[PDB]
Amino acid sequence: RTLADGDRVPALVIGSGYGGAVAALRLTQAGIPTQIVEMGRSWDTPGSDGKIFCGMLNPDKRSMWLADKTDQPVSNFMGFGINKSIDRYVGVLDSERFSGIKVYQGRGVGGGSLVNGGMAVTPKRNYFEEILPSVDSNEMYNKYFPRANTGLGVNNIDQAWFESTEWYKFARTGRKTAQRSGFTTAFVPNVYDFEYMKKEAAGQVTKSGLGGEVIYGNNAGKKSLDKTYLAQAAATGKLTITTLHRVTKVAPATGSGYSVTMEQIDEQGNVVATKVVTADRVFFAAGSVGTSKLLVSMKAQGHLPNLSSQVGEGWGNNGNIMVGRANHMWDATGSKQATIPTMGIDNWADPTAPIFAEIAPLPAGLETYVSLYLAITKNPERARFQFNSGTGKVDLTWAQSQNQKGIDMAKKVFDKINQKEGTIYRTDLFYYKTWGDDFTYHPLGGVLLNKATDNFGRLPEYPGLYVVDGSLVPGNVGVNPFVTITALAERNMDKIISSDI
Ligand SMILES: Cc1cc2nc3c(=O)[nH]c(=O)nc-3n(C[C@H](O)[C@H](O)[C@H](O)COP(=O)(O)OP(=O)(O)OC[C@H]3O[C@@H](n4cnc5c(N)ncnc54)[C@H](O)[C@@H]3O)c2cc1C
Ligand SMILES: C[C@]12CC[C@H](O)CC1=CC[C@@H]1[C@@H]2CC[C@]2(C)C(=O)CC[C@@H]12
Repeated sequence: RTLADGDRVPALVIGSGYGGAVAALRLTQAGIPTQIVEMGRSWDTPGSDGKIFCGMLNPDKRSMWLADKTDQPVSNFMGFGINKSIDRYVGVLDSERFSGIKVYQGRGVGGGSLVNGGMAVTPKRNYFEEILPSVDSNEMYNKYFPRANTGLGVNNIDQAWFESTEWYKFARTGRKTAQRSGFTTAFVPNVYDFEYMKKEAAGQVTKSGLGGEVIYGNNAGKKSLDKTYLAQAAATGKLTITTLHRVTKVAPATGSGYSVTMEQIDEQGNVVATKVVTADRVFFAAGSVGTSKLLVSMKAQGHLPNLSSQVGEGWGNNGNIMVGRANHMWDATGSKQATIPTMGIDNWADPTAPIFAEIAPLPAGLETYVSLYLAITKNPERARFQFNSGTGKVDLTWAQSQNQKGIDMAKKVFDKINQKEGTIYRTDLFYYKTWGDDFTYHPLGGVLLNKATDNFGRLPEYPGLYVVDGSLVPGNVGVNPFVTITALAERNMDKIISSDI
């Protein structure tokens, strides 16, 4: 059963996304009874319509975390994406507003794996060696990265099927125009079962990726963490998952261990109870934003006053920038679009315009002629979290203007394709904005490896406290982050379990 006030637990993992799922798997396999505390719900119970998740075409209360309206980056575009009113509910996608950026995050058992596009990319070794020089890259490349990819269930699309299917016409068009401008394109591996997708196209199985589902969950096909790491962790019989509990405070307990305060909420987000449990070891896996907010609050409120001054520093947005281009009539993108991106434009090696851009679907169900892109740029800008005395809240200092360096990098590539194709940008996808620069899907940093923590995620001032999630990464990895977070967690857990436990 779930955690009760007064309980004493060997290992408590806060959060159940990538870092938390790796921690839980490795701890329980080591034979350590482990409690995961997750603020969202378990997504294994059908809603009204008999399905677990809602699709993007007709979202309902299941879409958003405690909100009165849906929120998608593309709004009111040709019948698609219009924000509708919903009941407040513990829905799957949180659009967390800070002053200069909104951070999209998954909420529920599996964290971001529930809502993400499944793109599983291993960073370039050269860049990896440069941004994380304290990490033994041989171990990462010979062992931890492969371990992560295999554990996550990464697979590749059948390229012959890709070429023929109407569902990926948008990607073929995006590839064609990138290549005509001299840019390199690459297939991108994914945790979505591509064999299942072929059956979807054949009309043989329930459509998910071919049925307008992704950011509010996938009823089928996508290997979210509850199907991989967490299923394996639960299989040991040593895992307990406590859902609908938000951790609010961590402080040294008397005698040993740490007191963990949590708010139990009902499905409407009302706090129904407050509990305190004592844990010998605590693994922060609440995500780049969640972990940073917790540690910054704990330090500023005098609960963990000895934390490093580096706590809260070095947050980045993985240089996320979105943009859409108009194609001419002969470069249709298709009325049937898979929701799972499979193709990227890799220009990272170009020091003048270092970007990796995925060709994203805009599944509106009609021909829009739009090529949509999500670009990861090598934006050097960073921000920090800081506790605000007046409000009792943690603020993020990121300013929207800090995205300008990323836009300039992206522009260099997209302007070149626009010149070759004689096309213009769309300005109606995001308030007459061309560049989608006020949100990120990829928050990274805040509690940097070997800066705020030791070289393995330990908080040295408080033995037994560990950080295992995206807050460790220095703001940008040059590709979709989850494979990196998983592999880094794999590395750290290996050392912690072998050294500390
Ligand atoms: C819409 C979307 C699309 C994306 N697409 C891709 C993609 O295709 N490929 C890729 O590599 N990455 C992608 N990402 C990013 C990827 O999902 C994240 O990098 C990744 O999930 C971060 O892992 P994490 O373990 O750090 O934290 P998360 O996965 O964010 O998990 C944090 C967990 O902790 C829980 N939590 C938070 N605070 C508390 C608290 N105080 N108490 C209890 N529980 C708490 C949260 O509810 C959540 O379940 C995308 C993200 C989104 C949101
Ligand atoms: C690119 C991304 C977000 C990144 C994911 O990995 C894949 C993905 C699929 C559908 C896209 C979404 C961005 C926002 C979009 C464009 C919408 O608003 C509806 C469809 C959505």
